[PDB]
Amino acid sequence: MANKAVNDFILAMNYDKKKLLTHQGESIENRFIKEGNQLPDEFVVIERKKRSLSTNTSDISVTATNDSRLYPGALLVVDETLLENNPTLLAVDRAPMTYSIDLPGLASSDSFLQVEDPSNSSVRGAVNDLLAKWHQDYGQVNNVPARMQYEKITAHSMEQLKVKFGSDFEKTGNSLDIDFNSVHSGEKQIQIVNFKQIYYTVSVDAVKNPGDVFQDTVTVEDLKQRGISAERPLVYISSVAYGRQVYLKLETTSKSDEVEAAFEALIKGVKVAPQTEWKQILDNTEVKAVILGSGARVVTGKVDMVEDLIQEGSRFTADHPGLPISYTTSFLRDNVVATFQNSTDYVETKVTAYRNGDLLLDHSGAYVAQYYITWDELSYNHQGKEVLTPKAWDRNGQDLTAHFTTSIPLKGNVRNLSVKIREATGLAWEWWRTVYEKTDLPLVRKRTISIWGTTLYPQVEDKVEND
Repeated sequence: MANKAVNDFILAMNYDKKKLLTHQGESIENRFIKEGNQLPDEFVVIERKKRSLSTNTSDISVTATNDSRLYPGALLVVDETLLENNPTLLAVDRAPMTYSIDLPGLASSDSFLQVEDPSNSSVRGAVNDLLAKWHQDYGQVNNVPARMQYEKITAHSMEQLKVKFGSDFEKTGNSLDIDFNSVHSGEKQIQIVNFKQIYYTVSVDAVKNPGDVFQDTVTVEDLKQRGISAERPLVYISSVAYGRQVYLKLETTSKSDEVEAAFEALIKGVKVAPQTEWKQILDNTEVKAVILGSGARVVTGKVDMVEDLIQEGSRFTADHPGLPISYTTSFLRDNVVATFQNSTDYVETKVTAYRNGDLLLDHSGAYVAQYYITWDELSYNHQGKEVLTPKAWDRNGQDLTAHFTTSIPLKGNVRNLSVKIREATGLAWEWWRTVYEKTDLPLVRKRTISIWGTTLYPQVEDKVEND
């Protein structure tokens, strides 16, 4: 009857593949800015570059504790509200649907549910009954691990993070209290980590006919009621992943290039030994977190809190059905995956710190010695151009005897450090002999160049203490 018209009507729905779900964020064009600022202990080089991030994915992350709309097999509009992950459901009258669940220990036939009139309470009711039986049958006498998924990203802008984690991330992100300002100023580095623990997945298998999803009751072709066209078409929820998920902000004041490594070591089981750079970074890291799966909670504190956050809910048991943490949609017409294409431009701030240092000289040789020590001071002008300003030790070329000592302060902007040391041999037609000569000397924390011995046999030590 009218459903035979629905089959071919939906099959006649002509809509643009991959394009109707495409959205793009804010835009900006390539502009070079590179500055160098002398902080009292470090020279800091900040480099900003236009970057783009694009994602194309099937999974939609759930941020709402109470679903109301995100039950499996729900039909949602393909609309502005869908892209922004705040969908609008069209509810009138639904036909029965079969579902499947991937729990281990379930005999094949028992993995299938048959729901009469699909709704939130309906489907969740079925699933919860099934689970109640499964926890006693299998769950409490077996050790079943949840499936674990990590995603992570360095934070630069809220739009970037929206593209990464979903268009409805902003509320959660606001709860994480992300200091984008300090990332832009080069004073902080921030990583966002999404951790998902999947207990089970309720999925809908292939739909033979597009009409099978419907009874025959009311407004069958008249379903053009409110905006259901080849321009504003329908989707159904192909699957919903249930479990627990955590959004984790790791925010450090370190300017080090070992931040990501330390964060990675932290997320894993690795315990970090003291007096390490990792240990210092993690000491200076603030942790914020949003836990889901009676609602979403905001916890805060130090790095040690991460372990627990990750271990909790690792084994699926009763006392919690888990909440929908993800869902995946497929178009009515065919097996078509509904992939969401998002992209945005963002400003990437890169920071490089150059530790200040000291060059110490000790002369205890039985000879006249001369030093020739030169370097460049690095600056960036207002056009971001590299400028090198030549500098020299003020006692260059002067005759020095034992026991001479000095300390030469070298800020982090020092480049092209050259040290040459020679001694007067007292020999006719070989008046000078080079004791030491190096160029491009690394600006370590503490370098001590000592010379001793005699005119004939001068000796030298180049001692590096970079701690």
